[PDB]
Amino acid sequence: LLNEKKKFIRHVLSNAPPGKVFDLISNLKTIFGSNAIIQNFIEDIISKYNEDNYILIPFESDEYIIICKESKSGNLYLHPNLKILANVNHLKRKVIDTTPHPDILEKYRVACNNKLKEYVDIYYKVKCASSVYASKYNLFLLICCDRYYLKNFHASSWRSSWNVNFLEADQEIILTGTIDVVLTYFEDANINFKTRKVFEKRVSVTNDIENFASSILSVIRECENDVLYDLNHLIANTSSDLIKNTRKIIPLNAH
Amino acid sequence: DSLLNEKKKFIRHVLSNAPPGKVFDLISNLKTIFGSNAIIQNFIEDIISKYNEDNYILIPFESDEYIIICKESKSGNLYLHPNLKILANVNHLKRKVIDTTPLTKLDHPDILEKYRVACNNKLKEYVDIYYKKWSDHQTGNYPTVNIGSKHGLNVKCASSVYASECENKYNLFLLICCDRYYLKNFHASSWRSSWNVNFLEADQEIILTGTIDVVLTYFEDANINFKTRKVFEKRVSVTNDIENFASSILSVIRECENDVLYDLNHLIANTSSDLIKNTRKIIPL
Ligand SMILES: [Br-]
Ligand SMILES: [Br-]
Ligand SMILES: [Br-]
Ligand SMILES: [Br-]
Ligand SMILES: [Br-]
Ligand SMILES: [Br-]
Ligand SMILES: [Br-]
Ligand SMILES: [Br-]
Ligand SMILES: [Br-]
Ligand SMILES: [Br-]
Ligand SMILES: [Br-]
Ligand SMILES: [Br-]
Ligand SMILES: [Br-]
Ligand SMILES: [Br-]
Ligand SMILES: [Br-]
Ligand SMILES: [Br-]
Ligand SMILES: [Br-]
Ligand SMILES: [Br-]
Ligand SMILES: [Br-]
Ligand SMILES: [Br-]
Ligand SMILES: [Br-]
Ligand SMILES: [Br-]
Ligand SMILES: [Br-]
Ligand SMILES: [Br-]
Ligand SMILES: [Br-]
Repeated sequence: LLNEKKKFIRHVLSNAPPGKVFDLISNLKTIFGSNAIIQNFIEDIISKYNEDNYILIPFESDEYIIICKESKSGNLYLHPNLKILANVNHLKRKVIDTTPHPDILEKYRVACNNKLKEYVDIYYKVKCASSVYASKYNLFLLICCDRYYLKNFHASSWRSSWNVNFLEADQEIILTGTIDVVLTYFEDANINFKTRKVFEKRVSVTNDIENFASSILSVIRECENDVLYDLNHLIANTSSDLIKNTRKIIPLNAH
Repeated sequence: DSLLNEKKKFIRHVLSNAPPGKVFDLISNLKTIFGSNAIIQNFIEDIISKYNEDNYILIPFESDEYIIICKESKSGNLYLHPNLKILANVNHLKRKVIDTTPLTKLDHPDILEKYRVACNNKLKEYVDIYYKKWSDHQTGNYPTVNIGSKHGLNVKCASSVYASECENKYNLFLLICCDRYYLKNFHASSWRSSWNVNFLEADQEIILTGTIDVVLTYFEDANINFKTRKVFEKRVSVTNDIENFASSILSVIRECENDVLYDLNHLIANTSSDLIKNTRKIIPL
């Protein structure tokens, strides 16, 4: 019976629109606070969702932690610009503690980071994070942006994830990307959808560190204007079907 | 206790935010979890009855009749059907009639009832003349045969007029309802058109206030809750002739419903660039 309480908590999270998810969980623990069996079930479920979806967790003023597979370290999460691993609570979405590998990779990682921030800063400027992660050996660039119409009403989530792995170390590179976008209508929060665009582009670079970053950042800017074009024709298409189905509601014969 | 109030806050929040088409499923899941608790069974019943009243829900009555649930029909804990002269006891979770208490009929109706009867007849005629019938919900230029079981619409329509008397001032509430179903039981839309006039017999001018609510609730196989509303407030010239009074009110309703048709037929999709961030993806010209 206590087992049946678990399956429906999942269903509660399944279809709910994104802007509303935070609220419900907050109360779900308070609802089931004495049941440690479903409390551990909840801690498990939220960490996955939060990791699956690149949740932004704010730290101090003007920083963000990105919760995902790629930043996970043990059960903590890496912020590469600072040299810090963070312990977080997934339910509340806040940081609760902080405790701080080729030498050359780091400065390729950095240069991508700095031109990444410059790009987001001019054109994205609402929650907006950008970070570059480095790891048989590739670099990961990431822009996250959550827009709200007002207060807590979700307008969009933009997740743009880019990985490049090097055999040809200095002359030609492979850059793969995924842009995941979630949008909810202000007119109706039950009208919402997710779309995903994949890219696999080859880029020319030199032994120059920053041209390596600038060339990659030139590709992202263009791939992102591309997805955007697709999206604005998907919105208008949907909006237009909404109008068409709404006019079918009029019960009068149509003159 | 503290939890009882937090369980309520949660039940309220989920039923508040749920689109109409998920409410029933949502309630059922709430009962399995909290079903032994008669306080929250009753809390849920209260919340749903008010919800039902807020949405001019239709409950089928006998063959081909409907009770309409809303403030204006409320009588005690019952609901009036003004033409049959029946108070209906309803189950709000089940959306069914569970008892009826007939009113004693009057050999002679007083004058208010004569206004109500006249407004009732013109309201029904109006729907008859101007609302789509079966061949008009057809997806064709012309009325043809509907092909296959699944293909087609089920449409449920109801209208009613209610009368009350507040300190010798009269009041009439006129109401039209249509609900469209895809397949047979997927609720697609509601149309709710509601009209009040508060007036004296001697008045030659009345104020007719109205509200027209259009809600799309099925869209690309999802339950949604896309609402459009237009409110109206019209001065109408009338006389002591009761039937002409009904015709004048009905002429304004005819025009206001035409005005919404025009509005809906001139909505377009916004093609601004900031669409993702744009509060208005649907706009008029
Ligand atoms: Br939202
Ligand atoms: Br950042
Ligand atoms: Br954006
Ligand atoms: Br909404
Ligand atoms: Br209709
Ligand atoms: Br409450
Ligand atoms: Br309970
Ligand atoms: Br019955
Ligand atoms: Br009556
Ligand atoms: Br009636
Ligand atoms: Br029941
Ligand atoms: Br009866
Ligand atoms: Br009577
Ligand atoms: Br008449
Ligand atoms: Br009826
Ligand atoms: Br009718
Ligand atoms: Br549809
Ligand atoms: Br759905
Ligand atoms: Br309004
Ligand atoms: Br008006
Ligand atoms: Br108007
Ligand atoms: Br007169
Ligand atoms: Br008369
Ligand atoms: Br008019
Ligand atoms: Br028109």
